[PDB]
Amino acid sequence: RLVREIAQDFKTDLRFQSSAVMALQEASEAYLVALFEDTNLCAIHAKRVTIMPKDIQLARRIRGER
DNA sequence: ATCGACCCTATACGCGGCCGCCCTGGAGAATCCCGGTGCCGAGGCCGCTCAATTGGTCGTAGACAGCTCTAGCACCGCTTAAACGCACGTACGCGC
Repeated sequence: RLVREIAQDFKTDLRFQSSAVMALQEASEAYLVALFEDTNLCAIHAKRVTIMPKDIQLARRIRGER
């Protein structure tokens, strides 16, 4: 349902193959798991154990995602 | 034998001197601007030629309509796995 909302803002009256949604979910979760790996490394580097929004922002800054 | 007076010493204070801490002017580099100079790369013109242009023919990918058949959407109900909220407290964030 979330992806349907995002697509409605791009083009109206769209249908999705069930395999298209599953592929979107696969790449999304893999991106988020990998991001939390980099996020956890940043938090440990700051002599901390708890992840914080500054850790994710630092990770995406190093990746070049602005 | 005892009391008063005098001298000596210890102590307290009194203020003076010295030190440490807290607030402003000014000195000196390092930077920006500026007018003179000067030089070498930019911008321009010259002329050559090869790539763009043009006119033309042949063919096929593609536009288009027609038909069909998968699968994407809608709906619904039952179960329950999972999600939400609240309570507690301990160990982790962070400030020193």
